[PDB]
Order: sequence, then structure tokens, then C-alpha cells
Amino acid sequence: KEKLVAIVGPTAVGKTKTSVMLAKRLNGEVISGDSMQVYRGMDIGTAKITAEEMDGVPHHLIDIKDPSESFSVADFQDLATPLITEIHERGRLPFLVGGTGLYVNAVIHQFNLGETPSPYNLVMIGLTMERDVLYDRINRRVDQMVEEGLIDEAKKLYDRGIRDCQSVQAIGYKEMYDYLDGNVTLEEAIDTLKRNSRRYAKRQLTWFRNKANVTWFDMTDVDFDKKIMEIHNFIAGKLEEKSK
Repeated sequence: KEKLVAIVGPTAVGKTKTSVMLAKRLNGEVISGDSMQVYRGMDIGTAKITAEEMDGVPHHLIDIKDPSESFSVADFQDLATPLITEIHERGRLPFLVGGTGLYVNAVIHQFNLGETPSPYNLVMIGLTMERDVLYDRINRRVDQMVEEGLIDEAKKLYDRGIRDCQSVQAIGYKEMYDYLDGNVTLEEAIDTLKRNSRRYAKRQLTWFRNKANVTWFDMTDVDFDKKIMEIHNFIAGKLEEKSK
């Protein structure tokens, strides 16, 4: 539990893509910070990373809990910390990818769950993009979920009796349940889903923009075959210098 790299930023910015590429370049394993990734079966509404895009990079904290259970910042910390140390035993570089400002702050700062420098040699990188392009990608993102069957996924979970639990209250399924309940029309739900997504991305981008020690790289219409070398080098470099 010495070295560690963290990749933060709003949704649809390329965290996963940039993530797996850096892993292949720095012999690392990915530890997901997006709690929503834990609920198995729920793959469309959560934008669960697939084995394809995951490439050959091993990932943790994905599909480890049922949609009916919860995943507190504590449950995350109890699994995240042991994994960081275990990853190092194999010789790989642990990569914390995504999650809310809360989850990341609890692991990188070893919160006492029941400000000061991190006990790790962390390399926090942030991925930004031009406000418009970000919103546009988020809206399009939602369209794909609807065309992929998001609606039917929700309905099925709805009929199963899954409710009153974070998994369903998630800022991705609550909109659909509001539709199924009969409070709004389908299109209104979908739109509100895009609206709640754009607002969230924003909230997270400002949150991390606040916390210092975060190096920013803005992708936005960039060649990953270029940016990657930029980030790669920066990370490799910063890790070695700090170890005086």
C-alpha cells in the first residue's frame, strides 16, 4: 500500500478508456470507485464496463453485490484498502478509477469511518472536457441506454420487487421508476435522466476542481494515441521523484 494512481472526473470523459490504456502501459490493475459498478445484473443503467473494453486488464469491485443490498463508503474502504496492498504483492500498480469525491477521499486519506497528506504515493489525475461536448456526450449516452433496453431492465427490476435501496435510487434508475410508478411520461423521464446526469457531471467536476493535488488533462476531441503518452510519462515521472 505505497504507490497508487487515481483517475477522477465526471462521466463520459474517458476515464475507463484512458484507464485501461495506462494499465497496459504501467503493469496495473483497476479498482473501480463507481459504487454502481458493484451491482451485478444491472449493466445497462450503470454503464457497466464490459470484458471487451476492459481488455485484458483485471478489474475489482464490479459485480460483487446484489441489486437489493447497499454499498456504503465504509464497505468500499474495507475492500479498497486490502486490494491496494494485494495488488502490489503481484507487482502491479493499483489504479483507483472513478467514484464520488467521498469514496476517493476515504481511501486516499484513510478516513476513520464509523486535508492531511495521503499515506500513499498518489498520483491524482483529472479528466476534463469542454462543457458542451461533455453534455452532448452525456445526452447521447442516455440515448444508447434507451435503445439498448434500459427501460426493460428497470421494469424487470421493478417487477422483481427491488426498491427502497440505493441501487434503485441511483441517479440513473430513479428516473425510470418515476416513470413506471406513473408520475411522468417516458420521454419526460428520459429527458430528466439526461438533465440529472448533466447536473451531476457538473457537480463532480467542480468538486474535484476544488481539491488540489489534482493534475488536469482535458481530452475533448483528442487523439488517445497522443494524450496517453503525455499522461503516461507524467505519471511515471511523478511516481519516481516523490520517492526520495
